[PDB]
Amino acid sequence: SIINPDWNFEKMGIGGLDKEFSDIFRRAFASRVFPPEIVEQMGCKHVKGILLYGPPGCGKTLLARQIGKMLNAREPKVVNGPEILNKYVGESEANIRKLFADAEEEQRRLGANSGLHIIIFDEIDAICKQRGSMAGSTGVHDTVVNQLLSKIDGVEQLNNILVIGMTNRPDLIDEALLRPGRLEVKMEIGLPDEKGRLQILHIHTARMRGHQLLSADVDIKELAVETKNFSGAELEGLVRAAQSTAMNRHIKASTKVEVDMEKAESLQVTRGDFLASLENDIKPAFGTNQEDYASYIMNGIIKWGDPVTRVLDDGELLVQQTKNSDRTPLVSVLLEGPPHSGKTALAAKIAEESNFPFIKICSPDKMIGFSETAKCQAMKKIFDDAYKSQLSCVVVDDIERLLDYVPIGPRFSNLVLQALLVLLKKAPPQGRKLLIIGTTSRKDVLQEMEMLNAFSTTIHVPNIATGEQLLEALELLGNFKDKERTTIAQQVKGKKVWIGIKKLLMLIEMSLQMDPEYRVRKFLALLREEGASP
Amino acid sequence: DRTPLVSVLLEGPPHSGKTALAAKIAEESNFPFIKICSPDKMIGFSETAKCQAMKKIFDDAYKSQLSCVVVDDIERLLDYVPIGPRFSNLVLQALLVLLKKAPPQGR
Ligand SMILES: Nc1ncnc2c1ncn2[C@@H]1O[C@H](COP(=O)(O)OP(=O)(O)OP(=O)(O)O)[C@@H](O)[C@H]1O
Ligand SMILES: Nc1ncnc2c1ncn2[C@@H]1O[C@H](COP(=O)(O)OP(=O)(O)O)[C@@H](O)[C@H]1O
Ligand SMILES: [Mg+2]
Ligand SMILES: [Mg+2]
Repeated sequence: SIINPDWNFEKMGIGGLDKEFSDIFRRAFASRVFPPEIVEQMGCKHVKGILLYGPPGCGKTLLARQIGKMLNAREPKVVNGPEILNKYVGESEANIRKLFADAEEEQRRLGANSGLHIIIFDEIDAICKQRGSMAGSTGVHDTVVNQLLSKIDGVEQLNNILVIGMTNRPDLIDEALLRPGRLEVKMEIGLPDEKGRLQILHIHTARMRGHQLLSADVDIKELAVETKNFSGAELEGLVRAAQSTAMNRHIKASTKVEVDMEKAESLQVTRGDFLASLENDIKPAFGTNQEDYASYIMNGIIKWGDPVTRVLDDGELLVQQTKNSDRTPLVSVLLEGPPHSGKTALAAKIAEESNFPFIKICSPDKMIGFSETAKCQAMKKIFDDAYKSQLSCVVVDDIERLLDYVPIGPRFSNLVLQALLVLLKKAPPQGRKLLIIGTTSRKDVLQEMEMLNAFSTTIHVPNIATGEQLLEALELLGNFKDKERTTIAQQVKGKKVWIGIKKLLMLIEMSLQMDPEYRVRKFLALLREEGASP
Repeated sequence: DRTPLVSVLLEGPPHSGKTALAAKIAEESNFPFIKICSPDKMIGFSETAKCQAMKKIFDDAYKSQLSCVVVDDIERLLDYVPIGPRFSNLVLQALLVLLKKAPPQGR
């Protein structure tokens, strides 16, 4: 026998993955546990590989090494994908050839009695005549993946190998590498849920518990419910950062204060270090990024009147609809209005008030000088990342700039438009939700390009349209010392005021650059000059 | 016997439920080869990639004694946009040529 029928995978390594082990062992490797006599009598061949895909750094290689060890196999021969590639002619294939040598010789001298060799790959998608389909010129020869296939299953047969491959993008894997007789069993390693984030944390902090270095203050259930969508590597980094910060705190404190030796030896880390590191040190990749909001909502949100509440309530209703309904797992919306009316800030607030696990903002500020194909790739990557969580919220910052629209011509890029139009109507995998919020300042152009037929709703962000609203906004913004405000109220009673909030901030700040005498007249003149009406 | 190739086009207003009816008609035929070629899985491809993909999906249907292929959202395959107009000539030509090519004898 090679293992007891029920196997075992816990406390020695792998954390939150326990169903995965049973599934893989019941599906594929059932031919190496049955009694050998019946296996020989039946006359069946064993599987010759498996494939594992999923997020990056979620615990794939550990499972590979464990499965290799538990079969009573020789030491694994790891190798990395992009490393076997050379500019010389006919040298990217000698590298592939130079990995099956020992197995070949051992099968040569000893036939049908050898052991097993595991040849774990990594980033197996680098060598594939399929990445060239996507826009660009990268043919990767297409001879490399004809020298690997011809060795696994060719005119000469090997019966003492087991190839395990891992990849991050399952959609660029060549089709000729998944037929029966070759890599022929797929499997997914998803993100860890609550129980996994508990087990991994328990595993990674046993040593410090053994010597009682950890204080009794810290719990683990609290830290297993705050970390949402963390991957295991992130948890390990969190523990390490907590250790380091506690160490630095203790050294600094005991150095500054000549404490007695009792606490000097004691190196308790407490819980404050944990929360400090969690909130200041580690930044997840598949979770909320609480830092960039401060770069968009720069001056809070002021309630100058009625419309703000209406907009926020509509956003709440759409969020609620997408959260708790079936038969409709994809929802869209579009915010539009006159320029400088504050459309981005409201979108950011609506997204933030949802409390979703995964929030992302795709704006053109980070695509300066990009060619259009790069923009398409970036958008596709963001959406792909968003597809890997139970709930999500993706914002598109400015749709008129993504297309490079210019009134002369008109001119724009077709590729981005078509990619967006296709992506707005693609449902996620079964059982997962999504929500998309747009933004723009030219509704008519999008209406003309047949783009307003893909969105599902629309919201209007009105502008300051009366003197009373301007007066209330100024009062809440707290300027002009309430005495010049009486003259301002007298002057702005006309009610023919059409100005944006951001422009209002700019005008107030500009007018505040003179002495108390001419400030009011300067501000009134500036407002009157820019007083264009619909 | 004197007509080994047929075609049909479903048309109507938007949001009318055309793809569902096409799929339901296809699934109710009991043909041994049944494929679908939609633009939902070609995001970011250039024109030549689309041509090669369509040609590949069509080539297989000539290796089976029966088949039924479906082409979905012809408008999005050609990259149409009312401004201009603009579109991909090469894909249109490939489609116009593939719509009138009978399979090898018998099929
Ligand atoms: N009620 C409010 N609504 C929106 N923005 C507000 C409000 N109160 C204050 N602000 C401030 O107004 C600014 C919002 O301007 P924002 O960048 O959203 O303009 P915009 O109309 O999207 O710009 P552009 O059209 O040039 O892209 C931020 O400073 C925000 O703090
Ligand atoms: N389920 C898990 N339990 C404990 N540690 C894990 C788990 N998954 C990943 N890790 C940690 O992640 C690291 C290995 O990452 P790995 O899975 O090799 O990334 P990749 O999939 O990119 O190869 C190890 O240091 C290990 O401690
Ligand atoms: Mg804007
Ligand atoms: Mg359709």
